[PDB]
Amino acid sequence: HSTAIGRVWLSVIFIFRIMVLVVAAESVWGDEKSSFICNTLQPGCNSVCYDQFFPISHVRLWSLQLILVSTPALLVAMHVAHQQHIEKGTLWWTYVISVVFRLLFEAVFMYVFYLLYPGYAMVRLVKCDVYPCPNTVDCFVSRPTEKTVFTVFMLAASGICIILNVAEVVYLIIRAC
Amino acid sequence: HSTAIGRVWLSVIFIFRIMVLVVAAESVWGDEKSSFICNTLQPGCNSVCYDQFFPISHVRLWSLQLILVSTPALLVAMHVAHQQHIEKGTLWWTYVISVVFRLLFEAVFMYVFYLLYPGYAMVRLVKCDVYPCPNTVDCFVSRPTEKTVFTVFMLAASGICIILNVAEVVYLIIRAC
Amino acid sequence: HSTAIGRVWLSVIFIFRIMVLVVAAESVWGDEKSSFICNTLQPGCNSVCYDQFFPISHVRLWSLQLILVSTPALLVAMHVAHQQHIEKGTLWWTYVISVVFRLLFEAVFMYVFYLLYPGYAMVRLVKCDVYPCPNTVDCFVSRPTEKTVFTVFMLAASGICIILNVAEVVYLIIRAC
Amino acid sequence: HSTAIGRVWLSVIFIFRIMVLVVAAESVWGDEKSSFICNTLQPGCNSVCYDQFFPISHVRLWSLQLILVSTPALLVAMHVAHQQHIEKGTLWWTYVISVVFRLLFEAVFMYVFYLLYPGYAMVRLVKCDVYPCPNTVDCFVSRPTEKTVFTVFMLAASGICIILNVAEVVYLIIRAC
Amino acid sequence: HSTAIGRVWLSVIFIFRIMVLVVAAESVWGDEKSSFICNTLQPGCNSVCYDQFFPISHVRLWSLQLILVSTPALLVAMHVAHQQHIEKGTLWWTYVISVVFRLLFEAVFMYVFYLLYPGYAMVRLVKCDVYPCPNTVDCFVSRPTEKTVFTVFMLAASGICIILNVAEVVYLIIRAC
Amino acid sequence: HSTAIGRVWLSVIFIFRIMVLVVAAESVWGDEKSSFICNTLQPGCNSVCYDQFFPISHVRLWSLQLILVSTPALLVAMHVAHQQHIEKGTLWWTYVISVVFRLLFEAVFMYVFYLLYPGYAMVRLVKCDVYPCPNTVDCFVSRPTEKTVFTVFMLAASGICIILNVAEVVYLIIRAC
Repeated sequence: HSTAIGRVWLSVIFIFRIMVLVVAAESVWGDEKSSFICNTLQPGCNSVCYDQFFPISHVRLWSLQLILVSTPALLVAMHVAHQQHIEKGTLWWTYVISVVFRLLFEAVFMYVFYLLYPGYAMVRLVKCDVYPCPNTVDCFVSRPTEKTVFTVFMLAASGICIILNVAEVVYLIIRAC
Repeated sequence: HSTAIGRVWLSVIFIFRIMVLVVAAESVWGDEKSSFICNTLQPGCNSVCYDQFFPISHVRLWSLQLILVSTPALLVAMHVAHQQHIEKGTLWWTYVISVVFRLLFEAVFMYVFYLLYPGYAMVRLVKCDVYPCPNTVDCFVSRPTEKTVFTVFMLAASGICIILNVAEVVYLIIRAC
Repeated sequence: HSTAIGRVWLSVIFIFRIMVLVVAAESVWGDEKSSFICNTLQPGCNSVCYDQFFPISHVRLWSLQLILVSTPALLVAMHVAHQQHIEKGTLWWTYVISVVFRLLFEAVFMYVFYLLYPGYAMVRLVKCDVYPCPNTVDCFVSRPTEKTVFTVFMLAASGICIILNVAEVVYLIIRAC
Repeated sequence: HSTAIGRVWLSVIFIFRIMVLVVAAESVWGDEKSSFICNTLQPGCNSVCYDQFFPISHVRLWSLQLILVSTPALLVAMHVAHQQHIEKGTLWWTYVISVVFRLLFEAVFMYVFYLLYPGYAMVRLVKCDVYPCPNTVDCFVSRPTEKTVFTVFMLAASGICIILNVAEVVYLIIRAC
Repeated sequence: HSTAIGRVWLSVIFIFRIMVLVVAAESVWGDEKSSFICNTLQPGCNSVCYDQFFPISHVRLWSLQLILVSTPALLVAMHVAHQQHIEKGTLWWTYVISVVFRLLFEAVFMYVFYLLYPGYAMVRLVKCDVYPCPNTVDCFVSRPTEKTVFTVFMLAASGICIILNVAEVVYLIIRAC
Repeated sequence: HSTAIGRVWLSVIFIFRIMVLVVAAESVWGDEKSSFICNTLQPGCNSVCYDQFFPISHVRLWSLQLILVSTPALLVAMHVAHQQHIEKGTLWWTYVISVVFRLLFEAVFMYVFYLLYPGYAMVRLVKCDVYPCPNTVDCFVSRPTEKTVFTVFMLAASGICIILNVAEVVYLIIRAC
């Protein structure tokens, strides 16, 4: 019932994103806070500086994005199961709405990533002047390069997903006409 | 036998809550106590201050809420299985009672969350004057911003669940009349 | 073959107890010993004080109670399978004996909990004077409030199980007469 | 083909032992070495004293005992599967030999437990004079009381298994005559 | 439909690589950063030196390589499932393209491994002069020999995979002619 | 198609080895490096001494041995599946070659174990004079006795496997004649 190009490629990219996120969360981001250390004797400086520079981790943002993108499909599948229960083209329009919602969810999460972390690259040293840290202190980020590489992978996959969703919408519209 | 709107949407929101809780418990709240540090030399100040400011963690409250909400459905399913065994509209009234009980459980857990943690936001610094901490000491909370974001997500999902349960009850009453 | 009220409610409460124990063991009681600290310079004081005040953890007692309660049912199921193998009301009396044994196991574990930990509430500070700790030292318990809440939940569930088992026995006796 | 009393009771006790061992290994014995501390400034004293007083942990001995007891049954099942393949009372004698081997394995492991750890109870303080510890030093054992309780449980279960195996052998001999 | 030699040998080598990577990631590379220590009093020297000498771990590179190699096959299987859905030699050419893409992915990952880590062997001591480390400091790598052995295993397996893919392409071309 | 004695006994011993390795890896060898401490103030001495005395852990060697022994059987099973696909005594000779390869893999791993760790027993104290450790320092090995016991178990099982493989080859040759 769905288009040929859409489902297969979207599922493959989604599985790739899930695998990459699993690897990165299991390994790369495990000690992002425990090994985060600042050059100071001020108690509590490490925690406040980490909170200031990492309001929410990249892994958590990616997990939330994947969940939000998935629940359209779960809702559509539940509605299809309910239709089957009733049995014992509004479905097409519902599928279009779900695809559109997935596209907006991806775009919103990309914009949030841009707002929170301008730039894909992660730096080794950050300057933190948040209370109670006196003046400005230097803090050091765990595995900036590996995190940058995984961030690039996730952003490229998300952009590919966005383009694929747009192409799927265009193809479905052409099918309608 | 049940209403069209209710089961699908409630199940989707419940699965979303489960996924969010799994992510947050696995990652965000893991080091809520180990990295909780106060600015003092008093032994035992950290533990008593953490206990005073976090009588029970947000993750544990959400887990208890999900279990309490779930066991109505488990009890109804067990009763249905027992009815099937007997085979080898009291069921409708039992379903209404279970939905009502789920609604009250959600409302009670929301009220408990309001009582224990007034306000969704978590602060970086807390003032603790609990024995044996001398005078008032400053203590620093791990990942206040990420915890605030996840708390907002869970509260919004719980409110949506409450509204959906109320709408389901109203729809079932309209069906009765 | 069994009573209507008994099996469903007992299974629901048992599953609730299992879920609560899983959550508490995974989260609440993980650092009960590592974060247990006393105010002293005496080596080995922490370990002996923890052993004196926690001969066996609440989680371990609950796990042992659940296993002991379960093995009646496992033995009855194995005997039923053996009867099926023989095929290729002594069963009723065996079921009554198993229910009675479960009731006594619950009562004995409740009495043991009363003996070891008089009172549901857990205190923040304990006074320990066990060798080699000099005079009396103060030791601080991790998460007393959350542990108290979970203890209350488990005790209420166990009491409900005891009452349900007694009611099941009475109903079965009435069926006999 | 087997006796009525034997298989069911032996399987129930074996499952009980497995559950108890799982709980104890997951929880009780996790920090047996990390929290093992001696009252000395000598480097390496903790490790040598722990090795001297715990050549092999109770959990590891129980795991080895369970594996050794199990592999008779696994070998018998594999031989039965091979007989089925051949199809596409030597079996009785093989079953007797397997039961006898299980009985000797249980007895040997009980004797090893007696040799290594005379007495079920675990003490809080041990006196260690192993090189390079100077003179005699005091070392403190983690959770002696809980370990003693679990040791008592495992020893009682093992003794019940031994008695059950002996009774099964006697019953099978009576069947032969 | 596929060649005799290719699928079986490629699957066996892929499973071998997966098993080796699982073992190494679980055990060898767990403490690559936590036990990475430099001989200095400069705060943050350890983290920057580890980032400089390990931009991305060997385990993460191998995981990414395996995922990238796998997704060709997953995409081909999804396309085959879509063809089956349509049912309710373009496939040959698609299989050739997927095999070619796997070969290039293996070659690119081998070249990346050569660029990042010239030489299979890992050294015990590295010289790090990255800010803020003053002058040049010595840092010590955890388990260089075991990591070297596992690196040799993975590189040999990857080379065997490359040769097997080339042979499969040649055999398929010969089949075409 | 295979011999009666071979498959059953080899599978039983292989499963026993897998279980023992799982237990030992989960428990005994977990802190082989973290608790490895030398008597010195030299930074990096612990890591270089551990690398010098443990180039690769016993658990990792056993895991590699089991994987290498297994992949013959996996390759043979894959070839059998391919033969089944073709359907939709070269197999005997392939089975002999696989058994021979397993025997050589076991022998080679035994020889490697002899080379790396002469003697089954593990000592408490080792003398390390590897740079940058000044002169000779004493280092202490975690759980030498338990590791020795598990090493003896694994070596005995491996020797039994070697003898069983040789006997299987002899029996198959006798079958050929």
